[PDB]
Amino acid sequence: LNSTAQGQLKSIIERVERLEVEKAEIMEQIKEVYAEAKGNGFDVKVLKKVVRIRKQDRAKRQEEDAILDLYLSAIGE
Amino acid sequence: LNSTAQGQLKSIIERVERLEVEKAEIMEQIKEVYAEAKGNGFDVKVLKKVVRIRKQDRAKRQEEDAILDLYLSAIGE
Amino acid sequence: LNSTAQGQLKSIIERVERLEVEKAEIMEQIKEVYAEAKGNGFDVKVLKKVVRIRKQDRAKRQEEDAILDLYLSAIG
Amino acid sequence: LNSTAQGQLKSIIERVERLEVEKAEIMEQIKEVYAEAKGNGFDVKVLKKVVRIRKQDRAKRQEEDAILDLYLSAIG
Repeated sequence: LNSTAQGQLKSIIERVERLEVEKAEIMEQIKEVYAEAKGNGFDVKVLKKVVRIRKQDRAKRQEEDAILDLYLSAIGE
Repeated sequence: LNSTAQGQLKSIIERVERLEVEKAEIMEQIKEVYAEAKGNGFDVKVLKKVVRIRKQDRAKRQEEDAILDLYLSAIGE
Repeated sequence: LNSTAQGQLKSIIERVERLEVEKAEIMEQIKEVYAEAKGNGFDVKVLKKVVRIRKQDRAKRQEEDAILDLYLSAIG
Repeated sequence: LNSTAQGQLKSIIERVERLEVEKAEIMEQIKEVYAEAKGNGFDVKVLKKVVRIRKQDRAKRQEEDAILDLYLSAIG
């Protein structure tokens, strides 16, 4: 490669690595939060469920819940 | 639940949501970096490959490369 | 390597590849099944949800649903 | 729903569940195969690497390896 692409390559790699570090840090902090959360007697799986359903559209969520209920009753299961 | 667990639940949820936001932001920034990187004529897949192999132990990496080469030659493929 | 390990390696690789092919077939067929499911006006995502929750223990399922609802009501 | 869609739903669910079971069998067998592979002193990860790279086009594989090496040499 040329000197330009060499320096650009080093730059890109370094910036990406830094961002990955910050990202990893955030992830670890989240894990810490869930750890103390479990440290207060909360169900982490259910908490993650709440987080997952609070990102979804409420209308489509309640829709999928209604359809779900419908399907479960439709088969007797 | 009791008022304590209610407030703690709200707190946990809010903090986790914030951390998720920061995390998402970091991810988006990474995507931006790879976008301008591709904007300079670089192979993003290969870049990700470099990032992935720069996290691994060099000794075990070169090991797996030697073993790989060995296996490929062993079968004529 | 020695010739023995070479032939054995070829064997292993072939075995794994064949199993991977069969796995691919299964996945493709499943894809076709869900396509047939939506072709009759069914929600594929919800169907997958039904399948995934039928793998879980029912008592723990209705339990986790109860805890979920409890928390959601706790925060509105 | 109507009785027809109820029976059809039962059918679909059963079909999907059976396919999932067969898929599980395939995965379990693969697990057994790699266990047999390491039982003869082979690197399972590297074997999986061989399998995964044999799915890719060889020209593009050796090409991506060349670009990789080029970049790594470019940065040492």
